[PDB]
Amino acid sequence: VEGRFQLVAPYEPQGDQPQAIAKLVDGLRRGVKHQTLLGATGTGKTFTISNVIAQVNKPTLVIAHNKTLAGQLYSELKEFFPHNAVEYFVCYAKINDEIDKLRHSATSALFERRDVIIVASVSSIYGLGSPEEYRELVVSLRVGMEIERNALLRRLVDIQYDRNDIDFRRGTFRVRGDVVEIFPASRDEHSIRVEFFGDEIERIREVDALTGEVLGEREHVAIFPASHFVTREEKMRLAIQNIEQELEERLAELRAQGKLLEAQRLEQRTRYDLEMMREMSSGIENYSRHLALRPPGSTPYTLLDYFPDDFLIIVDESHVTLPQLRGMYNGDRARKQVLVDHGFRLPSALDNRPLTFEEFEQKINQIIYVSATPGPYELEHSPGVVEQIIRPTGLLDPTIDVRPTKGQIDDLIGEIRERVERNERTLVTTLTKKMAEDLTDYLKEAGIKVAYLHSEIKTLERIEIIRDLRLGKYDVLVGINLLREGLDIPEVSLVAILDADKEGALRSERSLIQTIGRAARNANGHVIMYADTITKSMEIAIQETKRRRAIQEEYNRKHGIVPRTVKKEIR
DNA sequence: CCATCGCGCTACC
DNA sequence: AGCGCGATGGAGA
Ligand SMILES: [Cl-]
Ligand SMILES: [Cl-]
Repeated sequence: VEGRFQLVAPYEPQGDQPQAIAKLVDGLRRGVKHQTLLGATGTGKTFTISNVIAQVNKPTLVIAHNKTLAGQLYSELKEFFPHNAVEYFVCYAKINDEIDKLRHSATSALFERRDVIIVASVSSIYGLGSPEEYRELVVSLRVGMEIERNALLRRLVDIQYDRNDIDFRRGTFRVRGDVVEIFPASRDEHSIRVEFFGDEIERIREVDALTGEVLGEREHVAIFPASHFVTREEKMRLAIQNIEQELEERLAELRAQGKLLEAQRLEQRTRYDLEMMREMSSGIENYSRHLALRPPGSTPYTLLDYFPDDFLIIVDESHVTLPQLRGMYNGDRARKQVLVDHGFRLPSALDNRPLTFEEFEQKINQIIYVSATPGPYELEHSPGVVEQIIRPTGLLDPTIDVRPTKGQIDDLIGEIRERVERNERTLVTTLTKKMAEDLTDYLKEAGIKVAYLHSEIKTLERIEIIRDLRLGKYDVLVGINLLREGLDIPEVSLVAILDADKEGALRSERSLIQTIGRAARNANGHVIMYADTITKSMEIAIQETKRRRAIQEEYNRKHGIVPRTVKKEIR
């Protein structure tokens, strides 16, 4: 590889992926800042993007709008680039430990090699100190280097590695006479064995700690700090002093106001935190601004800042991701402020925050937004769109009937019964938790095996219910707004949309396309809208569905593609 | 106004 | 593992 991406896949680009790839790549090479990939559900957008990443060879940040999508994209990208550094940067016993490790693998990789793709959630790009410091404080070790064992040990301690001769673990180092064995914070199962002859480095080896294999000799190795908030001792002392002076003034302020409970609470928690500013703390991010000695109101350091300046950003499901990004500042600021009011945190804790949307914009080099339904921001900043409509599988956008509200529930049930005999599944979407609840009984009353999906349901149980649906424990799934982007269930032939004309965010153009899209994974995919009116949003959804289907049907007969329902392994 | 998300605190265990 | 709190998309009083 040598710092270049190698896209590995069992197939090549198909349908209209080639032109999509070509346009985006061209756009990047001409210095176009914002671009948008208008890719229909099931056109392999991640593969399209991977080809794009592979050709331009920039360090890439992939931003998902939740952990589930981040996880999937991470595992997909790992398969696509098995010889490159695909990393995973999400927020927070051993599950916590694994996340800390993966975060460290991600940041250190940005300073080890160019061929790096990091998948992060939009909420998880924080919790970091200066990248300049992170790099500057590396312990760089070379063979031949004049250095004492005890001095190397001291330098490792200063960057937060613990001596631990008994345990064999991440973020520690072992000592046996002349051999020091370092486990980087970024590795669970790999260590660096450093061998001294007198006060000189005779040999450096990479070791597989699980298998015990010695993997090779190194002339040079780089050990990165075991925390992202490490600073030099002088800077650290001054941080401590600033924190102490701030605490004094706020404690006096709170007491002057007769908020003695709050003052007590603040003093107690802060002192406790300061206790471990000698010993090792948790929640240290709250002091980030003082630790960096930076001005009040300063933009925080983020994952974006660890990337080089010529990096690439991919925003997955951009229409949801960007508004989530936009609203985080005000949301976080308001929660933190009440914590400051009740004396849980110092006022400087407000500087431990997400970026404003404007700050995010300042940090962009080049960006590609990815959505089947791009938001207005994406369209306004991108010069038109790179459209991608033809599926390598041949599958077509579904057919749509509009049917009236009268006896709709009886109509739906009969329609569903036909699917069960065809061994096919159905998805239904109502407006409210109430109606969904009623409807799910109606169906249980009529003997239909059905499950109900709503916000109260939890990740692990959601997963279970999707799985059971695919397995055939259920034939129908009912929900409100969770039968949407991300949902990939090829056994679904029917998507029912109740109150399809009852306008709002739930029945917007954008939402209709997304919900319709759940029918685009089956060769017999069909959508029924239960409405007495054809609304404008409805009008546009149906027309766009029709337009795509027509183009795809022509394409399919020009090239002799047979729409095949993608068999997808059940996990 | 509704469904849904994610975040720290507290009342739990 | 559960509270209250403010986000969000888009029409509504
Ligand atoms: Cl010793
Ligand atoms: Cl534009």
